[PDB]
Amino acid sequence: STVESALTRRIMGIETEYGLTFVDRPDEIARRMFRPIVEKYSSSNIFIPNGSRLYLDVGSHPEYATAECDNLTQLINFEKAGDVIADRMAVDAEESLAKEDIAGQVYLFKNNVDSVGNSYGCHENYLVGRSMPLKALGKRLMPFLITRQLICGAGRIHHPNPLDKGESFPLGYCISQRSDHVWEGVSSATTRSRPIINTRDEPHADSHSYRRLHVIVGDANMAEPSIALKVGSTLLVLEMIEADFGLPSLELANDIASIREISRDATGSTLLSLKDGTTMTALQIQQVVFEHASKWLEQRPEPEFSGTSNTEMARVLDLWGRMLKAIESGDFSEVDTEIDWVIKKKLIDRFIQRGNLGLDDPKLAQVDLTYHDIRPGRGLFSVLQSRGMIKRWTTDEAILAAVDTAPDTTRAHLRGRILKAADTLGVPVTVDWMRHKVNRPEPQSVELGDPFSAVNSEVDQLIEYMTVHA
Amino acid sequence: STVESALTRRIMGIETEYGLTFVDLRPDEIARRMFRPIVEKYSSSNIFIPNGSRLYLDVGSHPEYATAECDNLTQLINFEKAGDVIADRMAVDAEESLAKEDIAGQVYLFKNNVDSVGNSYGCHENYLVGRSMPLKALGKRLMPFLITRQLICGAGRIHHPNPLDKGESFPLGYCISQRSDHVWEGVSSATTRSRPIINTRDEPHADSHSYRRLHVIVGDANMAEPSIALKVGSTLLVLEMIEADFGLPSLELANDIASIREISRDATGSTLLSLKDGTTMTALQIQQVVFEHASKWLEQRPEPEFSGTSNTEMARVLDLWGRMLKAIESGDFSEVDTEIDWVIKKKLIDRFIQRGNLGLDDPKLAQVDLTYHDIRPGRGLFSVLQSRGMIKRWTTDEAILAAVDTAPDTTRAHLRGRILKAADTLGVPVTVDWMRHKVNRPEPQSVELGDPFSAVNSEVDQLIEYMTVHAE
Ligand SMILES: Nc1ncnc2c1ncn2[C@@H]1O[C@H](COP(=O)(O)OP(=O)(O)O)[C@@H](O)[C@H]1O
Ligand SMILES: Nc1ncnc2c1ncn2[C@@H]1O[C@H](COP(=O)(O)OP(=O)(O)O)[C@@H](O)[C@H]1O
Ligand SMILES: [Mg+2]
Ligand SMILES: [Mg+2]
Repeated sequence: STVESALTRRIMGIETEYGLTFVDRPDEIARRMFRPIVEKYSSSNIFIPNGSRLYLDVGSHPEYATAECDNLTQLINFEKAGDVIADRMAVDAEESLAKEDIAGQVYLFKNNVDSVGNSYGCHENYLVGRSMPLKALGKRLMPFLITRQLICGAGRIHHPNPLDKGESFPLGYCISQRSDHVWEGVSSATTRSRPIINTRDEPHADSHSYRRLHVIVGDANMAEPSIALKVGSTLLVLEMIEADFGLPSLELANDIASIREISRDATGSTLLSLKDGTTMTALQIQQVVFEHASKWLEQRPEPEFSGTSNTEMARVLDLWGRMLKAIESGDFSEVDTEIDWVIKKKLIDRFIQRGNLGLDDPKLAQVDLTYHDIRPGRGLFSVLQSRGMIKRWTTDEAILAAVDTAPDTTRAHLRGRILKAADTLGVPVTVDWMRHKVNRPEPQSVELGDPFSAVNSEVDQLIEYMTVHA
Repeated sequence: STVESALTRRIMGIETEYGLTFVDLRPDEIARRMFRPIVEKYSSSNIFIPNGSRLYLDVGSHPEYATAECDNLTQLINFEKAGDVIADRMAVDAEESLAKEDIAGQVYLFKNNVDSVGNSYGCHENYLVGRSMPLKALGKRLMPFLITRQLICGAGRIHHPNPLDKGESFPLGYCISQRSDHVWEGVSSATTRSRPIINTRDEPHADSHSYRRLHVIVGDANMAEPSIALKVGSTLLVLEMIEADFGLPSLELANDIASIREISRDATGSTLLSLKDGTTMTALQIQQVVFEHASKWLEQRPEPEFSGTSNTEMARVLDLWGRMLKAIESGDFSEVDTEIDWVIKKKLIDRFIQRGNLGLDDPKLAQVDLTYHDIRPGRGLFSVLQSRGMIKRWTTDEAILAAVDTAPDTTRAHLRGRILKAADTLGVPVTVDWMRHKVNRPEPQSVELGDPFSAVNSEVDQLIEYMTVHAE
């Protein structure tokens, strides 16, 4: 018939298994043999049975990304589980070193800046519906975000850099760790530019229904009530926008014009220029959003399934209100076990008082840093919390459970089921946020496009398939 | 306004970077040691390397090397042989890693299909075919050829009956094929683990509408380069004749696996096969008829415009195919005895038998049967013989050596290779797969390569530029 139909140029490939024997367990032979290539070429994105991901690359900061959460307290549990998991890695490294002659300490800091000026992110991801308009973000969300540091910042001691060009801020305590770096990123017209809000990321969801909103402006927080207020306040703001609840447009003429200045002023009197031509203080912006959020709660429909409860939002708003009254009155005694920058500042002030120290005293720098050391009993946050000087949002029991067990209300529940079977059956599997694949014998794939669903019959078939060939 | 629009249940997640420091080695060495246990336990076992290939490394399993996508016969040989080099290097480095520890000994990696304990190891072939042809109709017309192909390309083994089995149907004897018994066992079981000889239903790793993937399990792992060429080359000509509807007769078998184990034991090729149409042919006769048509096909075969396997190479394939069939018919193998694994191996085995007045079950011969497949240069029998001029070459050491570090330049593997080379030179992470390539930082960038034939892509150039610009 048709001779031109034969594919004379065709794609082809061979897969060959090799018999591996060692002549004097053997499992130790295979492991040492695979080691060089595994460490060099394996993917750096590592998914673990609690549904979370670790990003580990020998030239990069280690990063922990929580599993998908549908509830505020649950999110807190899983973020704290990350600190436990990362700390355990450090502890095990110290021991393997100690087994060798070499001894010393491994430190992991959860903060946003290092002695050399390097930046470290703590990023938020929020699912929103295609319902919410592009425009609203700049108008409504953004002004809240620029000032949110007043309520949730982790604090840092700022030293002027003599080689810095174009601007100088004096030696001083800032409520925010991130603000100067955020300013640089936004100001940059080069590859160095970092946008504060990004709606265009791969949604890790069905693209039609769902957008993923990625926010870079927040500090890494230690105290559980500070994480709760940071994420909690933001959740309420998103709901009000989604509900068209009447949050006024606060839109700023230039988003970063005041961001560094707000950081230096704990009275919140910093003045921002609205695109209106009008001006408001950072505190006034927060008081506006707070008052509207307080009215939202009165009409907030209770979620029928999972979600964050009205009772829990009332705890969020209670702390929110108390913090604004403290910034306004200048009296922090009601908030000073809950808010990172305040807790830290209170300790720094005791040291200054007692030792008559200056703000650049190495002793203070040690407080500012070791507050962020995640090692239980060594780190300053751990000591404070153990003595009752930092209040709890959640419990140790819940954090411990989240270390090995995935969220049971979301897609992560399914990823967790797959990984646990893989561990027990001994079968290799490859997962990501959406795509889940068994590599052998035949490559069975499943795509989980709905991040809200903890039920899929395809996943049940996949797990039985694995069980069949174990 | 609309209160029910608020998502009071929404999805959320946090990503946190930690600062890492050590107070008294290189911080690189500190991170490496810290990450190791989690990397080893939880990292993906599919590992993509710069030459475009993929290693499957999992402490539970047999190490497997899958070649990069190839579009030419000789190129495919180069990349299969590169795999043995790469696997051997892993073994050699493990020997010197174990030496540091008090453990001494030799690492052996065998490229064969069976071990002394009864495990099976596969050498599987993947072929892109035209999506025009219905999946099952292709198998039917491919199968007669595939079942009998072991005659021309088998690697050989000594079969040892299990005396404890009273239901053992086969005696002590030399088989031309390694895989036949295990393939027979996998097809016939009611058990859900039964696996087919041909599978079309695999993910194409190509445009779903344009191309279909053929996955074939019946072949032996081969050492001799002309054995690989014949196995794959003959199969390419058969696929071509089918796609061109050249008139290759339908030889469909009554039962696919009925004769598979029996053919393996008979080097005269006289094993009988029952056809659907009610006639019967010997294994040697099916091969003769397929070969006769392939020979006419070559006369009409249009020279590929770009790359592919040329008509000159296919003529080499047919030269060998014809000589093998003549040897099988006459019983005189003197012309093919440097080119075909089972023939090469049997010549060796027969020599020892004669020198020693040995029986076929002598451990010495079992050692030969095994060590022919040892891939270590100078230690393995195959490598010793190839040095002597006792085994003919289809390709060169230089092409194989280049294939170790550099991907095929004619297919999508070229692009995956460039990306992974840039990641190595820039010291930055990237996650790649057959189709997908992504970086997470500073901002996530992803590219999908759906076309396995294309070696040129703008998104790839830019991805590599993005990696370069943002690299430390
Ligand atoms: N489009 C294609 N057509 C034919 N073979 C392919 C194609 N893409 C990749 N291959 C080959 O298939 C083998 C990989 O097997 P596959 O099942 O696709 O992935 P994995 O085996 O890693 O799960 C490799 O040898 C590769 O060269
Ligand atoms: N549908 C979703 N909505 C919101 N957040 C999600 C969703 N899916 C995953 N995430 C979160 O995104 C974070 C990881 O994303 P990442 O792999 O960094 O993607 P990218 O590199 O594209 O930003 C995790 O915290 C995870 O829980
Ligand atoms: Mg495979
Ligand atoms: Mg990320």
